[PDB]
Amino acid sequence: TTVMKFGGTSVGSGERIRHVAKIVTKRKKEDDDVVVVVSAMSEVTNALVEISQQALDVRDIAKVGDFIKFIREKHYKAIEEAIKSEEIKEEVKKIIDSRIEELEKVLIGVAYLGELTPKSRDYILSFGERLSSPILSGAIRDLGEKSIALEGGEAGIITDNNFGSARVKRLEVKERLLPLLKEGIIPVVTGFIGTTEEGYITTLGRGGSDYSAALIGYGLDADIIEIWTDVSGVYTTDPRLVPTARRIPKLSYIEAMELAYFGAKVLHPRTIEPAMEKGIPILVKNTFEPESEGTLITNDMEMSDSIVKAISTIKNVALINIFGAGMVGVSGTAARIFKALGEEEVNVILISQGSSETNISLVVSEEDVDKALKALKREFGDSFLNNNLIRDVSVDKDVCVISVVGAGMRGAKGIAGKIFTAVSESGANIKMIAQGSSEVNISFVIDEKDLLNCVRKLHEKFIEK
Ligand SMILES: N[C@@H](CC(=O)O)C(=O)O
Repeated sequence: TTVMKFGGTSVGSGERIRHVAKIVTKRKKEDDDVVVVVSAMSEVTNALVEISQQALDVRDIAKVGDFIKFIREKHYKAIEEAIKSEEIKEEVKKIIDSRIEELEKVLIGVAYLGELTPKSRDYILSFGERLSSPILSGAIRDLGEKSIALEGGEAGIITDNNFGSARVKRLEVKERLLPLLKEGIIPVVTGFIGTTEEGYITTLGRGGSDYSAALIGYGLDADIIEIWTDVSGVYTTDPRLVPTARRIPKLSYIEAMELAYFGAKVLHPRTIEPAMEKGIPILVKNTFEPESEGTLITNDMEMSDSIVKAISTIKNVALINIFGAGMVGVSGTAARIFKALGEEEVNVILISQGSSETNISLVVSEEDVDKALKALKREFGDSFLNNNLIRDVSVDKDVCVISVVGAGMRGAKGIAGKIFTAVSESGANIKMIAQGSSEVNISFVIDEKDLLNCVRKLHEKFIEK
């Protein structure tokens, strides 16, 4: 049972949709049980986000109608260029028209009453996948293979009520998909969306189609979950920084998870978790170079003699230093810190706390600084004679995080020392270090201006060897 997922850019145009349809058709020769998961065409979701906001504010029925023609034509052309049989094209066009009719009504709605509930947001956003899936399923039928398009809910992904960033409540993938697969039908499931227990359309957060693939792979006890993207697997680092970056052939579930940082574009660990749990191999493949071997993610670790496997970076960040003697020992300060931050929906990327307990260092994203400062002065006040426990809160802007990653780091005596000497030699100063006890990830913080020289140095010393 192969689960094949395709991103916005993989299905970014009619031509590209047919191309993935071929990829899928070819795989149905090998594995007889294939489920595809598809994302909205590229930039569609972004357009749906923007139009959502621009319907709430500046209510303009005509501006909506213009967007509707844009979405209509992009998809009409997608059908025209992806499917050859006029009979299929007719039937898929009918589905698309039904959807746009709906999308239009809701968008007029949010404009008319000037309200955009998270429920409504989720419904609007979902139209992306609900537009691409019938096209791909049509193309798969055009290539002479049985296929129907399904929604996340219909496929058995039942979620909580947390609109926009919903988590799975329970799975019914087997009940919903096995019957289809029995008739040799290739269901193309809309990634990114789910249904709530009561039936309302839900979204799983941006990049959610990857997660959908993982859950379906999970429910079906799949042999493999194939992520089809626009790069040849996972690279040792971002090629925009180091052009000599190379494809990583094998990756452990844990190594994969540590490469995942909050924001990217990487496969969030949430996606790895189900595969890790059942030991279902993940294969990251390049849609635009389908013969590349890509990246296999498996439990069959082994000890491939190399220590450092990859280098990750995060550039949009800020470093917050929280301090006061007031804070050492059995004080709820730590609990209170992350409470105030939890309230403010402010993500914490790094935490370091040295032996004195007089200090906690955090890295958050640039845009969350004021939100965090305001959250802290809420929980506190910012002298010792006043109740207040925190004495001084410091902010450090224009920084980055670097992570050095590899299972081979575990026993590796001297690796920390070698890493940081290299950092020094590249001209960067090490502002904060965080190495968890798994020893797989050494994360550290430097000025953003030094990011490029540092990665290039680290890459040369530990990857290029
Ligand atoms: N519609 C989804 C596509 C994806 O997850 O790749 C999104 O914009 O996040």
